[PDB]
Amino acid sequence: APRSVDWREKGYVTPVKNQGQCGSCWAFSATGALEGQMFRKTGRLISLSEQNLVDCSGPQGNEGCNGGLMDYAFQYVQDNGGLDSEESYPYEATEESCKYNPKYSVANDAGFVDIPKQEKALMKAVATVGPISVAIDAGHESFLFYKEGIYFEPDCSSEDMDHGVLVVGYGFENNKYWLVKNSWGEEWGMGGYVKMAKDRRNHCGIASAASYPTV
Ligand SMILES: *C(=N)C1(NC(=O)[C@@H]2C[C@@H](S(=O)(=O)c3ccccc3Cl)CN2C(=O)C2(c3ccc(Cl)cc3)CC2)CC1
Repeated sequence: APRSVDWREKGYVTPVKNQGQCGSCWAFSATGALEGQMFRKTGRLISLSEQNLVDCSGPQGNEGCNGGLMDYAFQYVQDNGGLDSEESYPYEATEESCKYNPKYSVANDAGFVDIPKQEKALMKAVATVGPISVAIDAGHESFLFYKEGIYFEPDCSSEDMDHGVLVVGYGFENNKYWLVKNSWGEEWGMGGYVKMAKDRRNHCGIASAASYPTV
């Protein structure tokens, strides 16, 4: 694989979004991966609706603003036959009744792929597929306060994760990093991005539950 990748320079990635006061990280991670795969398939980047996922993917196992899984969101898109654009179905930061309208569906998938639990496997996926949804342990104030540089937290878990984000690339100086898009707005971190420690024993569990949709 290449020494470095940045899918933003290829047109795969929308600007940084803000989930606000709603536990919807999973939905932003999912739309980020689906934005990237839709662009791979069609050559058109269209911002996708997280609210659609929050309101409507309960049947697949998601819990709205209380949390959920990117894989459940990918399954919903399959089961549902589509997903509405961000423009058609704007973000409210609160759970509401489902208002999906197929007329405004701009994305679809035929399931998802769970990458095996190796950073080598995740690197190959990022290099070949596009942006990848990942689970990480973000339950440390060092993550909340992150501003710049390569993020390394001594107390991070490789096994227990609590935040879904999106890997959009990786790069180098040891001190290799994953280039991660977060959903906390552009004021957090490096314009809303964070560089996470790469090839340091699966730091923060970033290769523990990586996935993307089948498109
Ligand atoms: C987002 N604002 C919050 N975090 C979550 O919803 C996270 C997202 C995923 S995860 O990426 O942590 C993960 C963890 C383990 C295995 C796979 C994945 Cl994708 C799940 N989140 C959770 O907080 C948990 C969860 C799991 C399943 C459901 Cl339906 C709800 C919640 C607790 C694991 C809300 C802060």
